[PDB]
Amino acid sequence: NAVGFAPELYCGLENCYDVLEVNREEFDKQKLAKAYRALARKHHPDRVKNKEEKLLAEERFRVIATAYETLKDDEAKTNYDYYLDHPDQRFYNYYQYYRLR
Ligand SMILES: [Cl-]
Repeated sequence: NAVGFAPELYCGLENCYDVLEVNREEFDKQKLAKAYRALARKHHPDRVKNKEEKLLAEERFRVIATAYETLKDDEAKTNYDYYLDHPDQRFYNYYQYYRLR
């Protein structure tokens, strides 16, 4: 439930698993990498000609890359899953996010 999310953490008001169209319950790193590479290709700014559309592509690309960075790193993913599961533990979740970075 994205009402429990903080805009400044992780994928903001999207769930990073949803961003990459991967399933938390059927997760593995092979599937995650394939999903990232396909969506990164799709949203890459080289694929569009004009300056304004390239900015819009970069905007989305940033989210795709954040989702992959969060889920591919074992420690970040453990922190992320805890955050999803414990939205009321605000200080702890913020601390773990910023500590890792
Ligand atoms: Cl957001």
